[PDB]
Amino acid sequence: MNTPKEEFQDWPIVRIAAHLPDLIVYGHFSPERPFMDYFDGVLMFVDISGFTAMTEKFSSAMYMDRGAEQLVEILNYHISAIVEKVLIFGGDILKFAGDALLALWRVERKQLKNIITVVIKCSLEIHGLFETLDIRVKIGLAAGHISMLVFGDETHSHFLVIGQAVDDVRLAQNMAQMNDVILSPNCWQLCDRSMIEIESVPDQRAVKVNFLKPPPNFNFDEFFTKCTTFMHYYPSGEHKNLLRLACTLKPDPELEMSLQKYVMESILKQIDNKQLQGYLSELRPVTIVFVNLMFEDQDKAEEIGPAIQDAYMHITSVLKIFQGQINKVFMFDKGCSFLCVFGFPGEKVPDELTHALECAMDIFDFCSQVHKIQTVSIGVASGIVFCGIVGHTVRHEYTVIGQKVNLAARMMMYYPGIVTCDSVTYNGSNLPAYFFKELPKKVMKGVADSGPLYQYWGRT
Amino acid sequence: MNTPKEEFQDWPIVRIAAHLPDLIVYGHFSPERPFMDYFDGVLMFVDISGFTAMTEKFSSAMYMDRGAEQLVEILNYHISAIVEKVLIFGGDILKFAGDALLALWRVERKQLKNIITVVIKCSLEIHGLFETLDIRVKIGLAAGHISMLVFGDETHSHFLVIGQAVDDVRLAQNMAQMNDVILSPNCWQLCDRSMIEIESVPDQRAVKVNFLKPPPNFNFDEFFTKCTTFMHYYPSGEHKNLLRLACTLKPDPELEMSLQKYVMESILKQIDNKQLQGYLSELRPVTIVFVNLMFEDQDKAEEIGPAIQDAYMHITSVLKIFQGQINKVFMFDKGCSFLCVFGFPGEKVPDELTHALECAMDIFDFCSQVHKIQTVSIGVASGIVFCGIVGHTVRHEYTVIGQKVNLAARMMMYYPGIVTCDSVTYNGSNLPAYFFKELPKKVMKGVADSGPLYQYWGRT
Amino acid sequence: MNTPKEEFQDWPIVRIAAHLPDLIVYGHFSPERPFMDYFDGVLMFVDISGFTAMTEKFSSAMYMDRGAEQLVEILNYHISAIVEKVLIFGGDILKFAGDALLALWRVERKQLKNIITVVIKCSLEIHGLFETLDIRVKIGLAAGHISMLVFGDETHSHFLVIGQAVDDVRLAQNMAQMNDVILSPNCWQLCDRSMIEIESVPDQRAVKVNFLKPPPNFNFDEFFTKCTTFMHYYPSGEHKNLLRLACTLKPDPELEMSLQKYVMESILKQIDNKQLQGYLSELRPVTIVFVNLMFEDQDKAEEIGPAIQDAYMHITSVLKIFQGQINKVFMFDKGCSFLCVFGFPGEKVPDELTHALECAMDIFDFCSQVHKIQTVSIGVASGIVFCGIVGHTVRHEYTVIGQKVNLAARMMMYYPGIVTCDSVTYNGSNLPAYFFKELPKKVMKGVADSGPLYQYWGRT
Ligand SMILES: [Cl-]
Ligand SMILES: [Cl-]
Ligand SMILES: [Cl-]
Ligand SMILES: [Cl-]
Ligand SMILES: [Cl-]
Ligand SMILES: [Cl-]
Ligand SMILES: [Mg+2]
Ligand SMILES: [Mg+2]
Ligand SMILES: [Mg+2]
Repeated sequence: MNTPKEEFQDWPIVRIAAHLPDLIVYGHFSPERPFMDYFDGVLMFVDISGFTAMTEKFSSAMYMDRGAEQLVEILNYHISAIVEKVLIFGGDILKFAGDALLALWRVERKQLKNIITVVIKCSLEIHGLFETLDIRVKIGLAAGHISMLVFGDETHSHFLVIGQAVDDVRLAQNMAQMNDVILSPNCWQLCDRSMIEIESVPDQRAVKVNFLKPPPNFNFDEFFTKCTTFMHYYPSGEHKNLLRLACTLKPDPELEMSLQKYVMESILKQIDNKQLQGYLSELRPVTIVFVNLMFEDQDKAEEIGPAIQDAYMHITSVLKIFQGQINKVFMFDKGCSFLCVFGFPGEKVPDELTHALECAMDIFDFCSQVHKIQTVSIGVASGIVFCGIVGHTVRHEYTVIGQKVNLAARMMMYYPGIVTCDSVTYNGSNLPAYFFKELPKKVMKGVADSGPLYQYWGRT
Repeated sequence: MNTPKEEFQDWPIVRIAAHLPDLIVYGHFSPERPFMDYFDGVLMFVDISGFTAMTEKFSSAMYMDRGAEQLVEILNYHISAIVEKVLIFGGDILKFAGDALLALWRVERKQLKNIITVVIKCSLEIHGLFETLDIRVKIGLAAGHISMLVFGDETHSHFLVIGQAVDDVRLAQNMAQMNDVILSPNCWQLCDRSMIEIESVPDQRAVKVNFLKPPPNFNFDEFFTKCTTFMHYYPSGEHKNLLRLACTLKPDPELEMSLQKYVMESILKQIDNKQLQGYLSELRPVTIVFVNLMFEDQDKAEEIGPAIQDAYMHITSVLKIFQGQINKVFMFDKGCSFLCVFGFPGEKVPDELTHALECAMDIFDFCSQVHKIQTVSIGVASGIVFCGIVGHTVRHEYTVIGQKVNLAARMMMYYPGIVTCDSVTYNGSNLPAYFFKELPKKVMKGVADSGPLYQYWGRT
Repeated sequence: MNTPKEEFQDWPIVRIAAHLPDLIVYGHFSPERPFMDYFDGVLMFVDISGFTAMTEKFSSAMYMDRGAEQLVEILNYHISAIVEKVLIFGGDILKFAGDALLALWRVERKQLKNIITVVIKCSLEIHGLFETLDIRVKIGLAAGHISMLVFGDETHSHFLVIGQAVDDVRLAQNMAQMNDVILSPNCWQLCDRSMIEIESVPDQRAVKVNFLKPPPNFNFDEFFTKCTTFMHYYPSGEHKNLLRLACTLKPDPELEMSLQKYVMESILKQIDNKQLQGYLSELRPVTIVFVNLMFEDQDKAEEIGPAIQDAYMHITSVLKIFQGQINKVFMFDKGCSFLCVFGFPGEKVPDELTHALECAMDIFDFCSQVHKIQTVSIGVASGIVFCGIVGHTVRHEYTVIGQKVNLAARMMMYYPGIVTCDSVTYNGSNLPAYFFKELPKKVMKGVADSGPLYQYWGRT
């Protein structure tokens, strides 16, 4: 009797799970919203400098109208290799945002010290990969208490991580010079200082890794193996040749209903082989609406979670009206940021600019009154942005990359408490000039020369 | 000199052969119609109870408009595993019909007794697979003389199996309680009774398998191996890692011309990569026209074969006019049944209901006069039905599943000799009310409450 | 720590490289046009007789409108096996043209004698493959100096090989009887005559291979292994299981920009998953415009290269206006031939016939005045031709096959110095009858009975 080969089955549920971390796929938590969970772990925030600049160059005539295809290919070639390392070292990729990603090693408190060594080793191997293409890898690490919030409505779900370790990991990555691995103060306080050799960082308690200095009988493979005891989903035994246990998920309509809620419709269409793969990688003209909600205490999930859910319910209803979409949510700019996009697949519409502005104003008005929201800031920028699936075959997400994405984020940060827009949006909108105010030009982190910027004052 | 890997070649001919049994693929018989062949074997009829009910639930809002995709995924996950067992145990899957399938082990008369043991073992392993999802597997087995009929025209071919073993296998499966394996009387008469332990079945000569009771020196692998001598296409040697020898078929335009005639155009389009895969799995509104032809002796292929071919030639010409398609033909309801569908891919048309009724009347009028056809009955029902490819990658077919499919079949059986329709069809058709007669409500096997039923009396 | 499977990555650059020889993929030469390179090697020109005739038969009703699909499947089944042999024996496939291909073994002068033995062995194994389907394999071999010319503009590139060995290989193949391997005179002069047993060919210095007659201690595997020292891209070591080193190419935007210029837009669309695969294999009505440029010395690349580039620049600009495309360029008919097509994917347009004729006249007028071009001849024929991707998964190209392709080539050869057309083109064009002249019928190599032929005299 034969024992024939079992071909890998790429069921729709498996394809869906590529878009999500193990934290969600194997989380099986309540469908109630907001939902909050608390745990400890080590975070890694990896950023490829320089793709944002390459993006503009891939629109040029030398690319012969295949810029989007070339961009995604070269980006994914590099990001795939970073994803593989993270996964092989036992991490869970939580999210991609542009040319960066955030990974988590969730463990019990007693295991943080050892897992920090694992993650540093991983980081140094990732630093390794690229001595190549004007691009640099910067890595920030943090460790400690982490909260997760899941929010949404009956057909859409989103999650976010919250807390000091989350803020620290982004602060650490922002200090990295072009190839550094930076540890947060708490990470450094919890790590095995007898093996990790660091330099200090000016006016900073975070530190920079120089190298690992193992002791005499230390063997990293044996050490790693001990650490895998604490890794619930590390592929093993018959499945040790897989990059994710998620590749083995089996059809289950209840689970698939739950997971799909995290994924946008247009991506589900592709998964379901109802649209040609070529069409989700595009350089398309869009308007970014980058919404920031600041709270008194941005580390306190039980406080901020209800407020986020409240804001989300309104945000989603006005985006529906004005035809925009939430691409990503994350803690960023000392609060909760929503990266919204006007002109994604299926929503390229005339009067997009006007709509983006009216939507921004509405969200500003509403969110300003959610009582625990202290300040709302919204940046609106329009231009050609890369929209597509970034990552590895086994772990990837739809994201946006572009100078206008960065501009909208910087506007929102440098002009708090108001709705701002760039010149393209201003000049292209239907709206009368006196609905706007031309603003003082501010020198902004990583922004060459936006032309004039404006406040959208509204019909007031 | 290198000996490089030879990648599997999924030629169009191989993709076509997934849709057909070895009985056709390797049959090389005459293109003349009707064609009849006679042989012996063991039949297995496997039915998943409960998908028909799940179908209705996959239209509900909880499925977020991906019901067809979820349905097919969960169905195929389960059916694939059953197909694999059948194939590994040496069976030929003849046909899928909804959530059931029919498999054949063709052998010489002397080998029936041993092959029956093989098929029972297979059955018990399939019974095994599912202690899981409100779904149960019921299996009926028969053994003896079998006839095959091939019928059609110059561009379409169909086949069917005929005879007492064929009737017995469906009778046996209809008696199975929710997880039973039932043997037909003749199967029980031919089997190795010294190993097969059974309970009797009330008012029935068919029996129920409890277990296999092998003798002392018996080894099933060694036994199976002896049995493989009689299996012409059992994958072996270099190809022992394949589920079907058909996976090795090589391009051959003559053979492909012959095989394609069995496959619908829309499926050939997909095979030929002229349509997105996503589009053949759908929950779509259709009208089922279930045609039953009864003969004096439904086991006598040389009698009934010419009549079937005659009926087929007319059926296909009126379906062409009224825009319907034959989905399946099989012996069922004490005669030859044609499962016809209005509104398949490419044939969603306005006035579908009217057309389905006019077509039914025409077929009724014509087939009533084919002299060896004793009675014609036709049931017509309209609603949302699952249309898509069911089975395993290596062996699968386009089929329909739905409460309205079952209703049309039950109408045709419980209201013989006339054309009947359900309320949706009646209410939605163009036709005047006096073309119909409201009928007495009958309590019908596996039907909750159809609203009123009607006879289509016609313009008479 | 796991070492998980690395799935093959079919990046766009790898898919592009399937369409090109190693001569281009790994050539890294100047983007300046014309560019010329000089080297030595052995050429093999392999032709499948009989597909051109099968093409007409695949339009018949027996193929049930899947003729294009059946044709390509059976063609590629056979051509794939020939491609595999060529590649395993270390050859570079340069180009496909219809049902023929041209392969190169580039080596230093001292290695020609040994590599000729390798290529003969390959040839005899290819002769081997087909004792099968009215089809025969004819092979011509040549060896010596070869020149390469690359020509084009800022977004399109083409290459061609030039010289006596190039002319000899096509002459050798034209003398092959239905299964022969023929050596050019120079090939025979350079080969190891002590192992190669030949018959002479009447009124010819080329010879026919009967067999290899190795000496006593000769071992072909050991011999081949020595020869692989001279093969720069022979897959080896970890990659010895690959048919091409090109399957390992990694993303590189500079290289991809360069390579894509050789590939037509419609094929790039498919590579980029922006169109269903099914659509590039078609039997479509087209007009072939076969342009031949004769020079004084067709072996002298530094002479003819500037002229070809000049002609190309005009040809491409008028084809753009009249909506045609260059499918292939090669040395053929004692000069440089351009195989142009009106009605490819995306360019099916009304008044195609007229356009093809106006374009032909324009090209004739212009190219006649490029001073080193001695004579221009252009044949124009219209009919159903097979258009699609021919070859192996790892090495394939878009090409055309059809009786009208052959007719246009034969017209251009047998009616030099003028623009000619067939009856379909004449009868179907918009143009007045007196723009044409009916011509004497000539008996033409491999052409049954074109109806009348005409000169396109023009408005003169
Ligand atoms: Cl997050
Ligand atoms: Cl998000
Ligand atoms: Cl049947
Ligand atoms: Cl059927
Ligand atoms: Cl060439
Ligand atoms: Cl070419
Ligand atoms: Mg970045
Ligand atoms: Mg059923
Ligand atoms: Mg040829």
